[PDB]
Amino acid sequence: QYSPNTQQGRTSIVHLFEWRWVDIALECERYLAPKGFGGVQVSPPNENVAIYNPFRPWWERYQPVSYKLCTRSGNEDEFRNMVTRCNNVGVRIYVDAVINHMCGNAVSAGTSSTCGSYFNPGSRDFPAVPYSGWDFNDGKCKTGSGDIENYNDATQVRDCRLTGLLDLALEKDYVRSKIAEYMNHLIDIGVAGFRLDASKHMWPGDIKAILDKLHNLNSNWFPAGSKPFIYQEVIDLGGEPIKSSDYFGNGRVTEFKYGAKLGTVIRKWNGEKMSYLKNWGEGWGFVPSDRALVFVDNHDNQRGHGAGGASILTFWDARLYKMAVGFMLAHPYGFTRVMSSYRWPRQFQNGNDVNDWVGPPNNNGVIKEVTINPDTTCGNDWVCEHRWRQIRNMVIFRNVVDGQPFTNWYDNGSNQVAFGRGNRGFIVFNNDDWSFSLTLQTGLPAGTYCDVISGDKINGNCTGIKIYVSDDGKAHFSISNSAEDPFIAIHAESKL
Ligand SMILES: O=C(/C=C/c1ccc(O)c(O)c1)N[C@@H](Cc1ccc(O)cc1)C(=O)NCCCOc1c(-c2ccc(O)c(O)c2)oc2cc(O)cc(O)c2c1=O
Ligand SMILES: *[C@@H]1O[C@H](CO)[C@@H](O)[C@H](O)[C@H]1NC(C)=O
Ligand SMILES: [Ca+2]
Ligand SMILES: [Cl-]
Repeated sequence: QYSPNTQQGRTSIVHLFEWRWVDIALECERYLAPKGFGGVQVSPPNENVAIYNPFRPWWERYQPVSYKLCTRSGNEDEFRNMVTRCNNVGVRIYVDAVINHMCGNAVSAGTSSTCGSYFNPGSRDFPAVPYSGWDFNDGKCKTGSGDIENYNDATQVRDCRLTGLLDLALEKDYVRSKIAEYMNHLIDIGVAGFRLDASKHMWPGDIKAILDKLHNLNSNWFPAGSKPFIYQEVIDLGGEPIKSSDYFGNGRVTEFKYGAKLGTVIRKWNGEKMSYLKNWGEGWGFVPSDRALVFVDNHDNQRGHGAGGASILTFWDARLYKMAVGFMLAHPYGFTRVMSSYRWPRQFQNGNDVNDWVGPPNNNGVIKEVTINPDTTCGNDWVCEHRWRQIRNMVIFRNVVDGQPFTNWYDNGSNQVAFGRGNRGFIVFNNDDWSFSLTLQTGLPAGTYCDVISGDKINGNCTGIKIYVSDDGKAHFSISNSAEDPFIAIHAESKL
């Protein structure tokens, strides 16, 4: 459950948040395969509540109505077509599995669902599964409200309703079996693994019992005996009894401390600075690298009041964001996920975004296609961070340097830092308010290297900055604090 099942030499996944299946299939073929991406995290592919007040928010997809593969992203045939096409070009699909709960307990009964299935939250009836009142934790939860009230009580966090979401009785074999039926449908279609949503709200042993029912990956594409990659969304910032280490026997865990601390460092909050990153990793209190799924932002916390609050860097902070993503992609800790977002009309009032609910770009609720512009950016309000040169080229950097040790660290005691990855790559950052002009030991063979942040190696030439490495491994780097991107990265495949 710990290995991503990507092709060898592909080292990241991208979250194509709220993309339609047909667009992901095209993206696999036209971009993700040639540019070296390992795979895609898809939005929940199972039927959810259609919420009209407010209008079709992104978070309606975290309120299941059934396990039918029928959503605003597409139907089952479209989902299978995407998985097949992506696997055929060596790009994997990871499903966001929403298995702790069904929908909010106060949602009105009827057929306001993405496939038109009937459901009745008040009577606990989800006949398209089917689930009934016997399948929820109403009787087990001990709180006065029936909801989670106190995170210092690890029992209620698991047995009670997360903000009113009907909480499935995951101890029951019937419920475990319905969830496994859904997940095995997906595995047998060709999915490579799963994000387990809301894992802090599930007992480690109930997750384990579900995972014990799962198939090995589809043997038309994967070697015999391949296990699905499992990454559990456990929000653990310290200071609560539940620790993400309780989940290590099941799979990897999301390390939310990663982006929270990287954001505070790059924003220079509370006296933090990039020179402190020399011991980045477990020395900062993080989970072991081989259990970490890391990221700068995710779909919830890029809206500013998730895990990390206001420290989280996002595409709205483009210059600092590219630097944070670049640091992450260069550094060996963890398995990396890149976010790919849509734009929305962010409107802060008293420090909070009143439009944080807005769903993906749409015409009357129908998600818009992803259009590709001639400069390789996207239209229709899709941000496509994964197509930004500075991010895509760092996804490639991470592939090129895979397995190489962290070495040749330099810092100026402030915010000018650099490090290498064995003899295969080197990266230099200037986050101080002055210039960074210095000769550094790079660990690389002598030659001329293209900076892949300011440009590309194309037709045996560099389109941006060129770096000259001497016989001693040293090279001169100059980065003004006014540069478009105040970091430079070079690697073995950017050498002329
Ligand atoms: O803001 C949201 C949704 C956020 C959200 C959705 C999926 C996630 O994986 C996630 O991490 C956050 N939802 C809105 C509106 C809402 C939706 C449903 C509901 O029952 C109540 C309200 C909201 O304001 N939610 C309250 C704050 C966010 O509280 C939620 C968390 C959450 C946040 C921080 C934590 O430390 C934690 O343990 C859980 O996880 C969810 C998981 C879900 O599967 C579905 C949810 O509705 C939620 C969810 O509401
Ligand atoms: C590189 O650029 C130079 C100058 O534009 C050009 O003469 C040369 O043909 C290009 N390609 C190679 C492989 O040198
Ligand atoms: Ca639960
Ligand atoms: Cl996540």
